[PDB]
Amino acid sequence: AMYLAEALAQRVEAQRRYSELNQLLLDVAKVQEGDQPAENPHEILTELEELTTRINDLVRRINRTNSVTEFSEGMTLADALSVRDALLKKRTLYSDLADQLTSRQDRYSRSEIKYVATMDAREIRKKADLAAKEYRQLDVDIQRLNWQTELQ
Amino acid sequence: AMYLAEALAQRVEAQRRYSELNQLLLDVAKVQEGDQPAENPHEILTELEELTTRINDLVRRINRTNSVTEFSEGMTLADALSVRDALLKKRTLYSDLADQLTSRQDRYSRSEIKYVATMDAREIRKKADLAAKEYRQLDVDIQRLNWQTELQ
Amino acid sequence: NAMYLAEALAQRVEAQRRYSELNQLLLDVAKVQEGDQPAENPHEILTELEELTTRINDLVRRINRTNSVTEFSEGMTLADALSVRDALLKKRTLYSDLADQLTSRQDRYSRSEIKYVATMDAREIRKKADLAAKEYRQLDVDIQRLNWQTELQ
Amino acid sequence: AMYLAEALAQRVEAQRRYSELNQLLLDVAKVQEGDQPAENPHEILTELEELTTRINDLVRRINRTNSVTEFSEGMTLADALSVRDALLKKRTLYSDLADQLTSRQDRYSRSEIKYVATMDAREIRKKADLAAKEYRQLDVDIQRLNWQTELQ
Amino acid sequence: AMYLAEALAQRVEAQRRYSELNQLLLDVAKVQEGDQPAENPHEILTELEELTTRINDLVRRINRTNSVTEFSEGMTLADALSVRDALLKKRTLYSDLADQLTSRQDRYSRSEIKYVATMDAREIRKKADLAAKEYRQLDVDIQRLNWQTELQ
Amino acid sequence: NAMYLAEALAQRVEAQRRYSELNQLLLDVAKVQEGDQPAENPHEILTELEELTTRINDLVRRINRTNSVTEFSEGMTLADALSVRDALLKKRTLYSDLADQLTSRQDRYSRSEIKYVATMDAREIRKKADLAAKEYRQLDVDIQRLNWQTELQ
Repeated sequence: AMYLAEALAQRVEAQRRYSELNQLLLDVAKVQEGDQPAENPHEILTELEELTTRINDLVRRINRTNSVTEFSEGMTLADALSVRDALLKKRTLYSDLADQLTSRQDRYSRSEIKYVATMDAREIRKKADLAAKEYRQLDVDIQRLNWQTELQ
Repeated sequence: AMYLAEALAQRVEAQRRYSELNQLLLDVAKVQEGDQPAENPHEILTELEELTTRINDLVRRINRTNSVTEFSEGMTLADALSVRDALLKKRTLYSDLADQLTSRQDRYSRSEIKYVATMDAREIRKKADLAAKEYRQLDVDIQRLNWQTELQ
Repeated sequence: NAMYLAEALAQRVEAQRRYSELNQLLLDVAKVQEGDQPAENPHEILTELEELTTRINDLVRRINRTNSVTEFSEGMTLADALSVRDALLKKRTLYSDLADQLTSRQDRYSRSEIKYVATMDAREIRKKADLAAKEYRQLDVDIQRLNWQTELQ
Repeated sequence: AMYLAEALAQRVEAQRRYSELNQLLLDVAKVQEGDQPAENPHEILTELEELTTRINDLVRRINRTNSVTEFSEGMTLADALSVRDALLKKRTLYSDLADQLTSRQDRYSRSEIKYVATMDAREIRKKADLAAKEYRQLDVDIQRLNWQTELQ
Repeated sequence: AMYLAEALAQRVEAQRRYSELNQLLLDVAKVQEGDQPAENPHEILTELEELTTRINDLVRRINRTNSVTEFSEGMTLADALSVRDALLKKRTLYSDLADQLTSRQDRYSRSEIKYVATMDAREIRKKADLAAKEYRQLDVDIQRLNWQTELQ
Repeated sequence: NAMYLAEALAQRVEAQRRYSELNQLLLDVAKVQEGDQPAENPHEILTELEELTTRINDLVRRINRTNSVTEFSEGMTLADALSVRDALLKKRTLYSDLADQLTSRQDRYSRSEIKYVATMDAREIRKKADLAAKEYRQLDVDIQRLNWQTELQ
């Protein structure tokens, strides 16, 4: 048992190993006629099935602690995690809108007519710049809590 | 307030609308000199920012209820949801492995190095067929609970 | 304002991102339709950037200082540990590439009628990688922890 | 033991050898039936693992001395090194901006939407020309110090 | 007046500026009807002609001092500079030869005319590895001398 | 054997040509049909080359020395004149490119309906080139002459 932050790291590593072992397995699922396989399939397969039951553990555990650890007044960490996702979705939105009012937009390859922004880019960028500050604050606050919380 | 199943539907619809309004906004964000907005950007933008705060509500709520309703002896619905994911990941695994063992590459010379199943496909398919039955049982059991549970 | 070294690393990252983004904007906006003005004011955007720069360069300098002054373990500064971590990655990458070159370059390999042979036990290489990987992750995590209980000098 | 400048050179050579041995190893990692290793893999592998622990030494040493040698009033050499990087980043910035203001793209009708400089390139080039002089001074001052400093 | 090392740096910068001004000039040499010179051609041209007479000075000076400064027993720095070039030419030679002996290209039938090394690559690599050590020593010794020598 | 500096310049050129050529041969011959021997013996060819190298490097060193020691004119070594000649070429190239960029980039230029304008009198530039060209040729010839009445140190 350990801190929730440590757990998030382990999950990541495991799913990486899984993805990698998963790859190996397939390559090694067919072999040069004459001989044997670089590693042993049946062995690699079990190595993987073991990661699986191991990963699935961290997830449920991580899940339970997220939804039980208090992040702030009336907000579980699970609640804050999803607000963070939403803030990103939101930042992406304004950023795309803005540079669509200016960037790939203010190209006029050859025309005898002008292009026009239907909204104020100056304003949109502000709205994005804001949603960005908020994301980063929340993210950092969460990373902090992650590192001072015991995995249930 | 309503049943958790109804909530899952609403989320889906909203994110679809969002994606769609998101699209519209961008198309409508430019123009040339003398046309008009075919729909009003600033209006569509607010329509969207309203979906956002709404979606984010259903999510937190859906989240909260998943992690609080009993699915079975010592298993929250949040716990069962992630097992279901794992079972899919797992079924995909065996299925790919299997049809990779029954994958041919026809060669033209008997004197050309053949590859051969390093494993018994019959066995793998069983393992997949099993992981598939399990997924479907869990999924159905979850769909049932979803429909007899009040969204917190 | 002063804070933890972890927070500082985050701020650097954000700033260089903004910089890269502002840098982009500036260029797009450096020419404009004959009639109008810039969607955003160049000279303004330029100063916004030159301000990030002197900011960023501050965090770096500070981050640098504290890395080379906080101790990570018996006779190892954090700067020392940071570079060991880099080396461990370099190392893990090495064995991983070598291994799947002993196995991968095998199956999508043949269409001819001679066998392909490996000049080393892939089983062994993978161990060596698997090891270098565990070590990376330990060090990384240990560093992330220290990062979060250290005041930026 | 030697001067910091000499150390910088050795690092560079080693990483070059490494990259080169790394290459060789891979080429030499396979074969068909009755060949031979152009050189011996297991040998080449150790040659490499030895460079690694060697390089990693110079780095740790170079690092230490950079962050301990005084470059000027209140500035370590490590501090100056990063200013130099920043000055380059900066010079690049103005140079790109400038020749993007003098980059020219020409139309067919005089009735075609022209973009035109949004800034006095004359000014930008000055700012670049300046950031360039500063880079070179710092760089030279650093190269100097590098050659009259004992590697810790 | 300064150290020969500083002079080498200045040459490099100048030829870079030259190349860059040279570029600008050409871009700015034309236009359609009612434009303007991003910068002033005739001005830029003189800026350049001034670098030229400046560069040509450093070269003549650098040249003189190289051929007058003693590098070692019976060797001017000019002599050492050309040995260093030769050592590089030489290192390149053996490196190319070697990885041309370990360059591998594989056939289909075992009944297909194989080429095989015509030399012990092991040996060639040694000869390269040696020519490489020698280059680096000389180079470093030269960089050193460069930094403790007054430009004539 | 000792000779005139001109002869030496010729020998350098020939040698580097042979070198380049031998260098080529070596590589082609570095692998051979499984059955046979090399059309020419590698190890032999390799030494032939290593011998040119120590030869060449001699002429260079010697040529170098004599260039920086024979006088070309009042206060100008031949090494000094050699580099002025390089500069004059660099210079001639400059004006020539600028000029035909003021004129050439004009005719194969248009398919549209706006005129192209030059920001400088091509007439003037060509003069400046034409001049730098005369100077190059004078210097070059003067050097070629000196080269032929000078003993290689």
